[PDB]
Amino acid sequence: MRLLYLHADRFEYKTVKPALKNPPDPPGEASFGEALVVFTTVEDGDGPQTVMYAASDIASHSSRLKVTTVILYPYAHLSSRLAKPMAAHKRLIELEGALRTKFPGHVHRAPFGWYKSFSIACKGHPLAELSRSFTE
Amino acid sequence: MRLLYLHADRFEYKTVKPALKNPPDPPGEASFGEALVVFTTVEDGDGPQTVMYAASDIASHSSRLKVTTVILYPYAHLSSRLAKPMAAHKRLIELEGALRTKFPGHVHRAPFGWYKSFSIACKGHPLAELSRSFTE
Ligand SMILES: C[C@@H](O)[C@H](N)C(=O)N[C@H]1[C@@H](O)[C@H](n2cnc3c(N)ncnc32)O[C@@H]1CO
Ligand SMILES: C[C@@H](O)[C@H](N)C(=O)N[C@H]1[C@@H](O)[C@H](n2cnc3c(N)ncnc32)O[C@@H]1CO
Repeated sequence: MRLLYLHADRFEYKTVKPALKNPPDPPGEASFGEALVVFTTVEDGDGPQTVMYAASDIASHSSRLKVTTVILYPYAHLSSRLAKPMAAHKRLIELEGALRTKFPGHVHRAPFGWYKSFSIACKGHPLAELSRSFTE
Repeated sequence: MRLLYLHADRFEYKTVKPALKNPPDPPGEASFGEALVVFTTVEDGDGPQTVMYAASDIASHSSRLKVTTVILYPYAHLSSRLAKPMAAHKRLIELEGALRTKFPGHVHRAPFGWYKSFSIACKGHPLAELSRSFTE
């Protein structure tokens, strides 16, 4: 699993065309104020262990940033070893679920399988953009 | 070399704290309308061949998008095999130079070695976000 952590003043997205034949989540749009935006790429081999490490890391990073909103934003582009779409969707659902058992704020998982427009205002402090790898 | 291509309606950045002991480019800020924003991570081993492939690809992608502005935005987070900062800065300078010999529009290379805030409005069409790897 490969993640990009973006500490944002605001974030918004909107689904547009389907990027998969039958996207497993419905279309939609949402916008947020200050949030940790987590671009999430599921890699071949990612399992329950990986999900658990990622969830713990997101929770502790969110806590140090003092954010109360986390966006789990599915992203195809952070790896050249992608999990298949069925497995990836499963892992992202598991990730959202696991995060709620460790983090008390708003957790929003963006729809999987869509092209999306997005806008972000990313903060410029030293911890505002980080990347993480998790494996098992 | 690893690149992320973001077709944006607008982009802006501002340097904040230094991310390196002595950043080799001066601090600054800039903002743009519609542009191809290229997040650029230089990898260990990237040489003139890599620069040339990347430059050609950016030029042809920019042409299909019909954009007339390209932002070369140094980014540490797209690889786990980073080039050292001296080599990386050199390669990004070479990349900007090479791009101008292939692309007729505005080429803006953001300062290397700084933490930056940024804001982007990324388009949602199927070709709006792509990743590329170049090697030699
Ligand atoms: C394109 C851009 O605007 C959008 N943001 C996009 O990247 N969409 C991806 C993910 O939503 C999802 N997807 C498929 N496989 C994976 C995977 N292994 N990991 C994460 N997501 C995946 O399926 C889409 C196309 O494969
Ligand atoms: C942090 C964030 O806001 C900002 N955008 C940042 O990521 N800054 C990076 C790049 O500007 C540059 N840098 C160093 N090595 C490399 C490399 N191999 N490739 C590209 N850039 C590099 O040096 C900074 C810290 O290493």
